[PDB]
Amino acid sequence: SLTLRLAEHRDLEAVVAIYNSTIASRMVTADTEPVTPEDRMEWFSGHTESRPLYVAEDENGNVAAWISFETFYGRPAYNKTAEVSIYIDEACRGKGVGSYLLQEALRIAPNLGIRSLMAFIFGHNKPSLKLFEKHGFAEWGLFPGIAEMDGKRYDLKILGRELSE
Repeated sequence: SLTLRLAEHRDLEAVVAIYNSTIASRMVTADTEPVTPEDRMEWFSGHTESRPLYVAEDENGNVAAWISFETFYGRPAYNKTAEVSIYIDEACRGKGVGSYLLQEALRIAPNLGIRSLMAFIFGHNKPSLKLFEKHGFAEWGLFPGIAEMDGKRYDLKILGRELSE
């Protein structure tokens, strides 16, 4: 099972570790090389009460995944628009974790005052694209080959959903 709670400083290590476990597959992150906790300390502390980072613990209390809400643009005009990022420990892939995490993210979002929620997913990540599309997200954009890794170009798709009635 999985239980969500607000992230804490001592979680940074596990959060980065999960992030790094996904780099190899080059299916969700824009990094080709593993990063260090120090390289992400800013991003980590950058979360707020309205745009938080949540971690999900397995039945053993170990952080197995996380959900991050981030600002779209540091401008009041975009205050009700946010990005949602979900990373799962590569070792937990293929267990239905994604579905549960997205559902929780969506339950939480409205209470954060978020009206429009967007997700940045690589064009070749069909599983993630299908998951979001089953939950009300539509493709709002496709930025062709703007990501380059291993000498290959990748497309970035932007999926969005308006939550507010």
